[PDB]
Amino acid sequence: MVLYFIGLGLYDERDITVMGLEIAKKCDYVFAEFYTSLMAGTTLGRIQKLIGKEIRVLSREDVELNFENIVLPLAKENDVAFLTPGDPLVATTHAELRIRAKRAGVESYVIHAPSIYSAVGITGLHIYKFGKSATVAYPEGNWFPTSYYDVIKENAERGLHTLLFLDIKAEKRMYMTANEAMELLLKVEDMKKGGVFTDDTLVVVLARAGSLNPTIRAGYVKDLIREDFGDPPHILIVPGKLHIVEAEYLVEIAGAPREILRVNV
Amino acid sequence: MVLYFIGLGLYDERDITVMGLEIAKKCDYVFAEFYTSLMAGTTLGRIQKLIGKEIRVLSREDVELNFENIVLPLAKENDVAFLTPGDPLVATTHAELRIRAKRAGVESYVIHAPSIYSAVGITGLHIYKFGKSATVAYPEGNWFPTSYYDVIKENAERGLHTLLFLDIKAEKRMYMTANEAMELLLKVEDMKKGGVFTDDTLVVVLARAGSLNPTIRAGYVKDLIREDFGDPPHILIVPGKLHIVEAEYLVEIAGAPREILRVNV
Ligand SMILES: Nc1ncnc2c1ncn2[C@@H]1O[C@H](CSCC[C@H](N)C(=O)O)[C@@H](O)[C@H]1O
Repeated sequence: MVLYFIGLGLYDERDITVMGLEIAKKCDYVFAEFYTSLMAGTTLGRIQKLIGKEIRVLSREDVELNFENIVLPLAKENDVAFLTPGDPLVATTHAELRIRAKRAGVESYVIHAPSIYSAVGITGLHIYKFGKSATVAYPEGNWFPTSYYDVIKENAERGLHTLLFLDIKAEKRMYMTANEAMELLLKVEDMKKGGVFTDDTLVVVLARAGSLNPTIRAGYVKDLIREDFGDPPHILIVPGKLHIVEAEYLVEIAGAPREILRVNV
Repeated sequence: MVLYFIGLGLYDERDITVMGLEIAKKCDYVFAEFYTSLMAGTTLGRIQKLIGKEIRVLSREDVELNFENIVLPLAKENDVAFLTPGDPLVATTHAELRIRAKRAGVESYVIHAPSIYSAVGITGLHIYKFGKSATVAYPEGNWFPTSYYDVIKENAERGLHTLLFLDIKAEKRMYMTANEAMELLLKVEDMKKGGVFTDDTLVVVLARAGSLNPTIRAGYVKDLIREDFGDPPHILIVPGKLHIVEAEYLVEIAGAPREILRVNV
């Protein structure tokens, strides 16, 4: 009679919360999507094995067009679950699915999980200092998205950090890397020239958060653009003016150039 | 030789991730702190029972002044776990502890869990639209802090949502309610008079995030400043201009007045 939105976490199946595991385990039907993000440490099997249920994986289409046709009806007479990577409501449109559940007479519940949005705290950057967020999207045809560039600008003026979610094309199995993102940013700089993103801008890269050996790096674009951060998923962060402790961490932990320690108050 | 920072999640003892509960059980020693926050939906006893390890609670002084004399020494020759509410390293000072671990030649790994920063997505407000964050502190003595007001000013000005943490006297186990926070904001408005927070201002209140039955309420200050949002802690959110999808979710899910569909979009 109820629908459960359950996050699976950052990297592998275990990143699910105890609450989530016990709820899934006792659900009649189990659905899930793997297009809003990439969990690089698991497979559908492990998930099924860990949960003890078969999972019917839905596509973006199935969801954005037929959620209320494929999943809701079932919830009407059973306890159904819908699994997603990270937290199910962060940087997605799944929140709107809840309204569909309401309009279908189905009560829904959200079981949170660790999200990349807060996991970036491992970069040593103060979470409260992050400003507006944005996504570096793959250009399509002659359409070249640029707004994410303005966000960085607007935040930096206020001294706020910018969190840049990198694009993903699950079906095409395309996962944007920090490098490609840095590449697109540089090209946007040329056609705007706002002195916002250049070879001397400081950036921070976080790859595969949730894994025990994630890639945490900070430095100048020039020195990082061609660097290997390992397999996806990747996220890019353009920090604002740093606090001494943030810099001390970036250097001591992310291998940033000791010269960022000498902050220009 | 290994120090494990494990997040306990948001509300009860079931909010810890499966990876966290396993790494915790296999540790030799287990520390925890409940000064940055409390798990209002559980107890130290229930967490101890779930992990099967006695837990030593450290104070804000035990950590900020003697982390290296209390926890790291044991981490040199054993597997030690440091448990904290929410997601590790989100609390602005916990990051430098990893630096202390590095300095002591100790290995450290961060085991994530749900944070209030990502969990607030249950309000239906888009995550990327959150700006700088802040804490509403109680005035006291001759000290009357008001920055959180300006934070709201700069975010709403750029159409960004402001996440407001409410003061907590962790030790005395005393919380600031959402109602109290509003009353304080009105007084700040009444003094600075910047057209930021008034009776007509729209706010969102989140309580007990992480439990299956969170309180999600949205509406105008004048109709919510005296409303009963249940037990603490409470999170207050002052939204910026809303996306129609956001407003609809606040109406359909958080019981907000239809008036917001024409006044706040
Ligand atoms: N474990 C991880 N490590 C690094 N980046 C990650 C990540 N998980 C997600 N991301 C980033 O966020 C994008 C997916 S956005 C969807 C996020 C999800 N709801 C959550 O709560 O995490 C990815 O393309 C990537 O840029």
